[PDB]
Parts: sequence; structure tokens; C-alpha cells
Amino acid sequence: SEVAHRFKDLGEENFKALVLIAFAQYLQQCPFEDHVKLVNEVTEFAKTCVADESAENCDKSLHTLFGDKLCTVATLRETYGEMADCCAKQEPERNECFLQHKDDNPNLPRLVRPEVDVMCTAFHDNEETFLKKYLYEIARRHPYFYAPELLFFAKRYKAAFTECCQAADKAACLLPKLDELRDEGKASSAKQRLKCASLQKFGERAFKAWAVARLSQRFPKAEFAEVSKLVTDLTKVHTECCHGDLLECADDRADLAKYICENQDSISSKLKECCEKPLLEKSHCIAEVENDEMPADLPSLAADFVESKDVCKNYAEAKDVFLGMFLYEYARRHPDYSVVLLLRLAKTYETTLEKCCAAADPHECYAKVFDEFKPLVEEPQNLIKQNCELFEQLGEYKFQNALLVRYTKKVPQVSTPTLVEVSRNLGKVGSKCCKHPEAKRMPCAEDYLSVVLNQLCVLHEKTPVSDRVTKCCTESLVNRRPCFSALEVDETYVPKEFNAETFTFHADICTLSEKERQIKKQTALVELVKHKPKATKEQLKAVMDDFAAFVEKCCKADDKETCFAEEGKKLVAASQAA
Ligand SMILES: CCCCC1C(=O)N(c2ccccc2)N(c2ccc(O)cc2)C1=O
Repeated sequence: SEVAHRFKDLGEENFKALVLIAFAQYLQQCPFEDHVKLVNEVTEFAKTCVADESAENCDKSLHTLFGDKLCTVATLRETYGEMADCCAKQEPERNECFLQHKDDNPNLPRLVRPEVDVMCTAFHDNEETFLKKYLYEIARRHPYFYAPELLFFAKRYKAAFTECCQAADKAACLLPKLDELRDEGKASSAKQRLKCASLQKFGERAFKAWAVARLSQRFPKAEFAEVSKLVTDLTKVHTECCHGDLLECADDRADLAKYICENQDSISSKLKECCEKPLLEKSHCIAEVENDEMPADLPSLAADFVESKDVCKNYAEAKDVFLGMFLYEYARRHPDYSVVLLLRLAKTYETTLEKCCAAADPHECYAKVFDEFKPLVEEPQNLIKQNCELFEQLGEYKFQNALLVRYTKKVPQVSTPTLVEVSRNLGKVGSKCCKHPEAKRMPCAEDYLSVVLNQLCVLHEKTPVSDRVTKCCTESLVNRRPCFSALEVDETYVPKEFNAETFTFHADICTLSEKERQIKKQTALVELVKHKPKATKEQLKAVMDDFAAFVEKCCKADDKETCFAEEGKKLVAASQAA
């Protein structure tokens, strides 16, 4: 029995959590109650398998068990139409069907939260259903959320209420901690959505290189043969979590944590503090540990990779192992480089050996490779230096707007909502990285951008409208950022035509938070640029500056919100003039 295996290892608590998350991620539109029921029916069954390891179907794979369970509600096409088809399938892939049907942008209503007085009550009354509901909402809205981590976020979520409801000012104690979690959770999800994207669209060889480079940065002292071991295990963990095998992902992740703590002295010296605490905390800890100090006396890379005369020889023997060592050797001594720049250098190195080694005299050919690294390295450096300077003078809001105009002109076909979301995130790099020393700036900024950009790519892949996004997204994982930076302004785009409703005015905007107020303004700017791509430079103020004036004059007016229907007609008149 397998369900028995995972049960004994994870226990009742975690085993129940993970399955809920698994179910929540597959049927994101299915109600909380139903998931709970199935989860329990599924848990009960597990209990029997523990005792009798051959009872009913205890001999089955989680795939069949989980699959049939869900299919007891999926056949209801009137609710989950396209799902029923999945259930009519077999073993080899009644699952691939499910995996392929995860929605990255569910049509799930916004999740507003009740006053601090209700949450605390509902929490205290039933501490179990309260947390269960949390995971449900998160995992159903983030189908790729790294499960093992979600449990961690859960433990904290609980501790937030456990402490705050016992304060003097609950709203004061809670609200903050809750915001802090809402953010960190969205980040952790984006970060992980990339990892699954890598594996799924580029293959594991891609995810592996990324791991080697990142880990080598964190553990400089670690010897290649050790890193490789970590990368190999690490890969599987993530390979499982993305395919939807949550339980084994959680198991294997734990084992990896155990290992890394046992051989501490062989890996990093900053792992101590991590290995002295509760599993879940220990896992989240090592995963975000700072890089260890760089080994004192280290030889030069040119030695064994460009000057040696056996290069091509070794490259032919085990190219994969050779390049892996190159990356590892170049990354360990370069924690000031972004993971994607490292992977770019590596790719540039491999491409070179390929053409060079088949030459009349290799050494002479690949002798000046490091000369072609120089550009590759400086490009990001300048980009960062430039965009941080700007960010500094305009502030986040004004900076985001800039990027809004910019990207919209780059790929005008993209849907406004997406352009807005992406642009905003892209602007959050300023505050998140610009305040760092150049030594830590590049890895911070460019690797963050790889996350943001993938968001735009997955969202786009749903309904492809721009080949230019399709190209940059699909041609190279490591080159996406540079690929987008290279785009200027589409010369084939044909300006949209005005038709009121596209942007409706309902006075309802006077109640939304300050944030959703900016957002409505930005959504406007995008719509503007789509209607007047060319005519625009910084004359892109003549309307927004006035766009501001507009809003300021109808929420404060005593009129019944009519000005909104009338006035809105006056600014449109002035706008067109410019
Ligand atoms: C103590 C055992 C933890 C195993 C682990 C690890 O090393 N990284 C990890 C680190 C670098 C590259 C790839 C994976 N991730 C991880 C995943 C998502 C995330 O946002 C943070 C970290 C892991 O889950």
C-alpha cells in the first residue's frame, strides 16, 4: 500500500492538509464543503489500509484513488463542464488531463475578509474548520503554490490569530501580520510558478542548471559532487510538487531537510540556526539561507576552462558533467551575479566549445571566450543602474506608469488587465532592490524580473494575441528579460477605436481603497496608449494630469453621480484635443 506509506510518514495532520490542498488545486471551482467531505472519505479509507495493507484497493496508486474520488463530482459538467471528459479517461493520463486544466486566473470572486471581531470568533469556536478554509482558498487560487510551503504559511496564519485575538487592540495586532502574509504568499507563489514552468516547458535539464548555479552560490564551500547530490534530490521534489504528487513532494522535501542538516559541516556554516528548530520551520529556513562566505584561496577559472589543453577532450568525455562543473565553479565565486546571467555565460561557453572544438586548432579558437562574457555581464548592470536612478526620482507610482506606457507600446495586443498587473509588479522591483548595494543588486533585480515576466507568459499562453510575446516567452527561458528589453514599439499595431463602455464611469469608484483607485487610473492609461500609440512622448501627461482633475471633481460634488455621466463627457473633449 502507498496511501499507508505517506500516512505513516506525514501523520494525520499534514496528510489531511496536503490532500485538501491537492483537491483544492485540481477542482478550484468546487465548494469547500464538498472538498472536506471527500478529504475525509479519503482519510478514513487510509486509516484502514494502515491496519490491513490489502483491504479494498489499498494496493492502488494515489493517482487512481484521488482521481476516482474527484470524479464523483467532476462528472457534473453543468458545474465543471470540460472536466467530465477527464474522468472518462484511463490510467496513463486521466491525470495529465487534470494537470492541463489548472486555471492560473480562476473566475473566483474577490476574497474580502470579515471584521476582526468575526474572524477571531470563528477561529476560537472552530480552530480546525477555520484553518482548513484558509488552505482551501489559497490553494484554489494558486494551483501551483508550493504545497510544503503552504503548510508553513498555515502554521503562521494560525499563530497570527492565536496571539492577536488575545491582544488589547486585535485589529491593530492582526491586520498587519495578515497583510504581511498576503504579500509573502503571493511572492512565494510567483517564485514557484516559475519552477514548474521551467520543468514543464523547458525540461529538467533546464531546472537542474538553475539549481546548480543557485546552490553553488549559496554553498561556495560545498564540493561539486555534493551540490549535484542536492540538485538531483531537489529536482525530484519539485518535479513531484508540480505534477501534483503533493504527498511524496512533502515527504521527499523533509528527507532532504534531514540530510542537509546531518552533513552541515560539508555544505554551509549558516545552516546551524536552521537545524535547531521544528521541521516546517527548518525547511523554510534552509530554503532561504544566506550564501556562505567564499572559500579563501581559489584558483582562476581560466586555468582549467580556457588555458588547459584538454578542454575539448573533457568536454567530449562528459560534456554535461564538464559544463555543470564550469557553472558550479563560476557561480560559487560570483554571488553578485543573477542566476540567469550565470546561465547565460554557461550557454555562451558551451556554444563556443561546440564550434571551437571542431576546429583546426581549438586552444586558439576558444582562447578569448571571456572576452564575449564582458558584454553579457555589463548589459544587466547598466539596465539596473539606469532603471534604479529613474525609480529614485519618480517614486514607485510614477515609475510604474512609465513601465505601463513602455510595455503597452511593446505589446499592445495584450489585455489591459494583464498589462496593468505585470507593469505594477515590474515596478515593485525598484523598492525591492534599488536600495541594495551593487553587489546584491543584480541577483535581486534580474531574477525577480524572470518571475514577473513568466507571469505575463503563462497568463498570455491562455489566450495568445501577440506573436512577439509568444516568441520572447518560448525561444529561451534564460534570455526572456533581454528579449523583452529589446522590443521597442509594435509598428504593425492598428489603434483601437473609442466606444464608451470600454471604460465605464459608474460613481462606484469613490468607495474603493486608495490602491484600487490608482489601479483604475493605470487601467485608463493603458487604454489610452492603445488608442493613441504614436501621439505620445511625455504629452502623456496632458491627459492624465487632467485625468486626475477629472476624478477629483465628481466624488466630492453634491450631485447624485450625474456629473459622472455628464462631466466625463467634458474631459474626453479636452483629452482628444491633445
Ligand atoms: C530544507 C530542504 C528544503 C528544500 C528546498 C530548496 O533547497 N529550495 C530550492 C533552493 C534553490 C533552488 C531550488 C529550490 N526549495 C525552495 C522552493 C521554493 C522557494 O520559494 C524557496 C525554496 C526547497 O523547497
